[PDB]
Amino acid sequence: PQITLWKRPLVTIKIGGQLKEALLDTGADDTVIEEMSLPGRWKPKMIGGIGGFIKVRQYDQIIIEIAGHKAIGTVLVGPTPVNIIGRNLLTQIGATLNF
Amino acid sequence: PQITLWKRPLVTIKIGGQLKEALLDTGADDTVIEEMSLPGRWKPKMIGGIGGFIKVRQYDQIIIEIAGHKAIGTVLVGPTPVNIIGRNLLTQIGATLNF
Ligand SMILES: C=C(C)CNC(=O)[C@H]1N(C(=O)[C@@H](O)[C@H](Cc2ccccc2)NC(=O)COc2c(C)cc(N)cc2C)CSC1(C)C
Repeated sequence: PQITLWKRPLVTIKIGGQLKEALLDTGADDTVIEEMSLPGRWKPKMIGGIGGFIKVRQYDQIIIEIAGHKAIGTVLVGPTPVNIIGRNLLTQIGATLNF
Repeated sequence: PQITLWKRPLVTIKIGGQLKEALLDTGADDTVIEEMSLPGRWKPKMIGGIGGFIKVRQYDQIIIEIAGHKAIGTVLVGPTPVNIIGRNLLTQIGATLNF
C-alpha cells in the first residue's frame, strides 16, 4: 500500500503465533516488541534513543508477517513503550520513503 | 526521491542558514533537533522515546529545508541523540511509506 503520515503508521503484525499492532518506524535500526515469548536462543542487547537505553533480548531468524508481507530477521523483545518495526524488517517487505 | 531503508535515511536539512544532518523518522510524531539557537518564544513539551522522556523547547513556524524541500513548522530543541525529522514535517514535504 501507500501509507500517508498524517497519523502514526500502525499496522497489524503476526509474530510468534500472536497478532500485535506495530509502528512502521524508519528511525529504528532494529525491530523491538513488548514482552512475549519467542523460540530459540537469545542474547542480551542495549538499545538507545530519546530518554536513553533499555535492555532487550535479541532473537534471530524470527518470521514475521507485517501487513500481510512475510519476512525473517532479528526481533528484540523488552520494555519498549510501542511495538516498532525497524529497518531490518522494513527492507524485507519492500518499504521505501517517497516524496 | 525514493529512499530505501538498507541504510539510515539521513538527509541534509537547512535551519537558521546552517546545514545539518537529520534522520527521516516515521516513528516520530514531531521533529527534534539537537541544541541550537532559534528565534522567538518557546513553549515546554515532554516527549517519550525508547528510554523514557526528555524535556524540549517547542518553537513554532520555523523555516526549515529538508532534502531541498521547503517546510515551515514546529521544531523541538533538546537532548535528542540525533536530529529527527518527524511526521509533522514529513507530511509538509509530501512523504509517504510505500510497499
Ligand atoms: C530500536 C530503536 C527503536 C531505537 N531507536 C530509536 O529510538 C530511534 N528513534 C526512533 O526510532 C523514533 O521513531 C522513536 C520511536 C518510538 C516511539 C514511541 C516510543 C518509543 C520510541 N520516537 C521517539 O523517540 C519520539 O517520537 C515522538 C513521539 C512518539 C511523540 C511525540 N509527540 C514526539 C516525538 C518526537 C528516535 S531516537 C533514534 C535512535 C533515531
